[PDB]
Amino acid sequence: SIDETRAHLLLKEKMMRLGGRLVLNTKEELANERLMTLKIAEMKEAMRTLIFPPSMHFFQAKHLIERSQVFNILRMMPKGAALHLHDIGIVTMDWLVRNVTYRPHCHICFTPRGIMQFRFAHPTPRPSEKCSKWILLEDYRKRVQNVTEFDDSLLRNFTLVTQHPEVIYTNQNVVWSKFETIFFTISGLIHYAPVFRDYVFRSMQEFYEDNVLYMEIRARLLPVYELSGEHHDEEWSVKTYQEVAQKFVETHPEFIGIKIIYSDHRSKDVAVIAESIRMAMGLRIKFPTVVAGFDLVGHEDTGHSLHDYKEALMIPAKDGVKLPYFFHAGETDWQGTSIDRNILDALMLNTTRIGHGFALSKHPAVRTYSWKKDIPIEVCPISNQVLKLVSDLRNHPVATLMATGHPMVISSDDPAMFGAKGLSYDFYEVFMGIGGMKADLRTLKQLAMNSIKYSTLLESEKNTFMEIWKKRWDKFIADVAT
Amino acid sequence: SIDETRAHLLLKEKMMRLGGRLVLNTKEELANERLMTLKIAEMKEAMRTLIFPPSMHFFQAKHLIERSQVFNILRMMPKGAALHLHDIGIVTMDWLVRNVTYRPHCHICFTPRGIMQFRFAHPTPRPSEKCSKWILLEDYRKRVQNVTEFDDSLLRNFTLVTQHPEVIYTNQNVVWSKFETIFFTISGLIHYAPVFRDYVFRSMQEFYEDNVLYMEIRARLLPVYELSGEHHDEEWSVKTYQEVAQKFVETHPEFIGIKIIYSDHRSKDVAVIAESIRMAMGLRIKFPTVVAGFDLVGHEDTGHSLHDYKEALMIPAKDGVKLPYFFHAGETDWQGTSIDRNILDALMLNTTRIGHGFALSKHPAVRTYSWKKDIPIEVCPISNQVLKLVSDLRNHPVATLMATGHPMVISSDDPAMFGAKGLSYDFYEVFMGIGGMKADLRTLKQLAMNSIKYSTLLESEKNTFMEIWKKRWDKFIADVAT
Ligand SMILES: *[C@@H]1O[C@H](CO)[C@@H](O)[C@H](O)[C@H]1NC(C)=O
Ligand SMILES: *[C@@H]1O[C@H](CO)[C@@H](O)[C@H](O)[C@H]1NC(C)=O
Ligand SMILES: *[C@@H]1O[C@H](CO)[C@@H](O)[C@H](O)[C@H]1NC(C)=O
Ligand SMILES: *[C@@H]1O[C@H](CO)[C@@H](O)[C@H](O)[C@H]1NC(C)=O
Ligand SMILES: *[C@@H]1O[C@H](CO)[C@@H](O)[C@H](O)[C@H]1NC(C)=O
Ligand SMILES: *[C@H]1O[C@H](CO)[C@@H](O)[C@H](O)[C@H]1NC(C)=O
Ligand SMILES: [Zn+2]
Ligand SMILES: [Zn+2]
Repeated sequence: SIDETRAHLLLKEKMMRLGGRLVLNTKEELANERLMTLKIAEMKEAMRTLIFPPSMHFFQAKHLIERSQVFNILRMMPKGAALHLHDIGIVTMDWLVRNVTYRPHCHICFTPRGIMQFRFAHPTPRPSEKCSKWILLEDYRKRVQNVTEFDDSLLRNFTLVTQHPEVIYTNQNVVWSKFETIFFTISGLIHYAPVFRDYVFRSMQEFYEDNVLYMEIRARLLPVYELSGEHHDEEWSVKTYQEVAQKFVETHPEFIGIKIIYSDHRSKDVAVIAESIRMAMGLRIKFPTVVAGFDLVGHEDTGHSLHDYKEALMIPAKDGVKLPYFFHAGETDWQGTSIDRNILDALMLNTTRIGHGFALSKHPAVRTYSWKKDIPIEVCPISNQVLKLVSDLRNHPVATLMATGHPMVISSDDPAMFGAKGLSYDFYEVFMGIGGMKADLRTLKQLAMNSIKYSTLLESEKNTFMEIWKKRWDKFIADVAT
Repeated sequence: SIDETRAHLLLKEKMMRLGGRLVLNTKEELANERLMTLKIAEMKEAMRTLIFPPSMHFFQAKHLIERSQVFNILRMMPKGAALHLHDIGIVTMDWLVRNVTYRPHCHICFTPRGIMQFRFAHPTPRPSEKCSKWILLEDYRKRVQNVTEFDDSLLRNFTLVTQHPEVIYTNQNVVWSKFETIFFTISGLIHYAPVFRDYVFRSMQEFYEDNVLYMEIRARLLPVYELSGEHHDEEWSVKTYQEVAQKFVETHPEFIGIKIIYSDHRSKDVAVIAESIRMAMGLRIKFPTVVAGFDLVGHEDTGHSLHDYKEALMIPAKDGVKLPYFFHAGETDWQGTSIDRNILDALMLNTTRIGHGFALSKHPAVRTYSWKKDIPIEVCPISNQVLKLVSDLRNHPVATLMATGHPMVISSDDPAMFGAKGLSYDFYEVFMGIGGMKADLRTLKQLAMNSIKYSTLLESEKNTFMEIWKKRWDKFIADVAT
């Protein structure tokens, strides 16, 4: 009878963890048995040596994750949708260097502070205040002793990846300062119109290859420029995303496409943000099928709170309009402060999803409210480790939320800046590190289905997506089972 | 109405966090205002610079914590009782060096592998297999060219404290190896009878000075020895603890005293532990007023599970007797394994308190069960940081438990090994790091009161303890408010 009490507590936990109540068919039971055999063996070996990739910094863990048989299976898994991604962090940086900086008219410069920047131009742009002289990359490479090393030095400027990140990034402000500097550096490359088109297309190629069929992207929609010196506007960029995504779907018929969440930086004044909000409303009118809504991005600890922006964020409501929100909220180690209260405020503003919600488990009333309104968190484990929110992912606060089956989706945020690609590395971190040893095929299946459920697609489009994914899921299962 | 919802959610979180329903009188309201003002000021500054002691390693944080005005108030607070302590980690190591190692008849020696060892003896003992030459400290001392340097060498060998603990202790097995080696090395100093008596007395002096009035100690009851080489038994050490505590209470009449939880090491075979369990039952008959029960200690990740010991641990029930248990359980980063299942098994064995329960928040059925049977966890935050379970204490899993007011007590475990003293450093980590910015005077008062409630004292003794504590509390409140 105590023996029965113990059995009951274990079964209750089995049923309440994420995916616990899902029914597997006989072929799925076999796939589960095989995947769990490999997962348990990897875990046993990690317990012996303490070489456990989720407990190490991703920069040093990556090469080990790539050798994991569990990682190999996760790679093959149709993961559904990537719902939390930013515009310029979703394409492997190698291609920016090896392909893009080798294109005609590419110039490089270094600021007074010494920050690398790029510009496509003809003729050579004239010295400005941010650039003493621009140098044609073709000319520069004629003058360097070892081109291979020069190119690699460019690649090092384009990602946070480093040996000894504990020495290099001593605190969260330093890592954010480096992060932001990267966006500044690569921006002149990506926002040149022919590169912009090629970039958007390649990001779809990379996710498709990783068995991801739908992307929603937080996009700043900064001006895209031509050689002629002309700059385009926000509407042009949204049209271009739609056009490139339509082109990709033509040759990739199971790919669903992309939607855009227009975003602006949370360092900005409330009047400026009010203008972004009006722009968001207008963009929703012009492209109801492409623009999902609005979000505020940037370093959450040091920028403005959602409360600070109350008057701007209430505009759509004061005008009788629904503007969907996807707020980044609670991406912080602090508790009981104005920063983690952003989660409550995002919910009061009827957010559709919460970006990160890392602080959520410390707020049990907010957690309940979120659970009751079925508003998921978007969890990006690698991002949280790299930007120093938690050191060992076995301590990630989402573990507690996985154990009670809270609504969530997994995504990768800015994988290219961390040396990741698509969604698979992030799925490995959740499946192996955050969900513990008893996370199983039902966990994975639930996370994949959730990413379809919590997308902003029409219900009729979700049904179609679900049908496409179920067939991909069946082929995956067959492969793993045999 | 949306404004009202927001207010309700915050009020609910206010009422359900630990201590949230406690009613403060007007003098306590004033004390809380002053304490929270200083706490908010310290946190605001930490947020500006990111120099935040709970987020840093305690070895590097301590000098800043000692400068904190909040720490100064906590040192003054009557904290009630220390309920999770080990026998040889509770006296500042400085005294073991400056005082004990200068006592007549103290020898030092080195094992074949080079591990330092001590023995008090007269005359000098013969060379043995574990020691090839015992050398008197007085002899050894003049031979060195700087005796102040040799002394400091000893002090550095008696604690884990170091610069660059990330470099020195690269994993949990390494820190545990050094940890246990310290216990081996100091053991010969402390188990000589006159020192053993003096050690126990000084441990009470240190906690008393820190405004702690009662202690329960996990004690291995290792043989205590005389100059002649004679060894005493378990019964003798229990009688000695009772006698020394009685002596202390005689001149410190507000001090409640001590009790002993007999413990044995979890690396041992099940039959050997069955012998310890019979010993525990016998000690309980002989000393029902002094011996509270039994616990299993040692590195939990690498030793036997409670399940493995089921046969031994059921002996009292099979013999018709209640042996109270106080199990260390779930002191681990792993999840879904046999290690974190120790919490469930502790509870199935009717444990009175859980040591650590670090993994508890990841087990919601187990968490509910322990809440329903009112079984508390004993939280030792500095221990968990130093032994590498979590790097930033803002991420400590007990934060989630504090937010729902889960039953718990704070203790210090082995403060001497970490460079701590008494209970105040652990109370600072809980109040500033784990409980967040909103933890307040009610948080502190509840935890102090909890440590009386969850002690093993008779209800009539808890009543008397509460009366003594309340007088010290009122004086503390008057000081802080003025
Ligand atoms: C970035 O590139 C510059 C130019 O070659 C080089 O000086 C520097 O080492 C690179 N930065 C990093 C962090 O590798
Ligand atoms: C660069 O990439 C584009 C497609 O984005 C394509 O024109 C070409 O294959 C690449 N160039 C080279 C030299 O590989
Ligand atoms: C959220 O929904 C409520 C109920 O319809 C409404 O009163 C409020 O205006 C909405 N808020 C926003 C910011 O859209
Ligand atoms: C104490 O000295 C030993 C043996 O020389 C050394 O290896 C060990 O790391 C030291 N332990 C400490 C400083 O805790
Ligand atoms: C715990 O209590 C139950 C029910 O009274 C009893 O059956 C069991 O033997 C007890 N276990 C121990 C270890 O005392
Ligand atoms: C240290 O040892 C005891 C305390 O246990 C004390 O009575 C004695 O005075 C001290 N010895 C010295 C040399 O200060
Ligand atoms: Zn993001
Ligand atoms: Zn302990």
